[PDB]
Amino acid sequence: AMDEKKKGPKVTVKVYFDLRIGDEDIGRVVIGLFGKTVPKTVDNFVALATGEKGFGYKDSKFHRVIKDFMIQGGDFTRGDGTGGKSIYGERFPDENFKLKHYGPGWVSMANAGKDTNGSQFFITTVKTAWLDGKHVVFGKVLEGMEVVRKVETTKTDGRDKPLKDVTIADCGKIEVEKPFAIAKE
Ligand SMILES: [Zn+2]
Ligand SMILES: [Zn+2]
Repeated sequence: AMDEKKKGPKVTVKVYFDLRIGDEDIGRVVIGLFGKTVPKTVDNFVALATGEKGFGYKDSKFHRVIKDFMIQGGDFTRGDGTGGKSIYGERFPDENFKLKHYGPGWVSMANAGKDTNGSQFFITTVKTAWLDGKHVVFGKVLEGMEVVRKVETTKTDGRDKPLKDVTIADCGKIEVEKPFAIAKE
């Protein structure tokens, strides 16, 4: 079917992450971001990817990895889930819950309760519908899901911490000339 009525959100800008496990380069993940749907949340993520406020994601780690669930990163101040901050302050409100965690590869803000978005985020590796309405969804992996899967399956300890650090060796913004809708899947 042509699915005119099933068009999802528009990708308005992209972010890339070049990842490492230990000292091994493992490839690039490209995330499409929904700047019409959640502009404030997208703008934060993009600025943290460029580093333009003087802090951000470069060389931070994915400190929590749960196979068949998600990979979590963005704590560039403490690397352990205790830190991070947004470009608006330590915390900012949940912008909206228009988007759901539709399937593998959706990108959503980590939080410690209502209105506690900072810099931490997660990339789902399955549909995580139980987070719908609680975590703000703002992007989807468009390229390099296989690289996400490498992280997903890295050995972890009993605290779900990778045994070897998984780091964002490089990151930045990629402009999108014409925004484009993707499927909610
Ligand atoms: Zn080595
Ligand atoms: Zn939660």
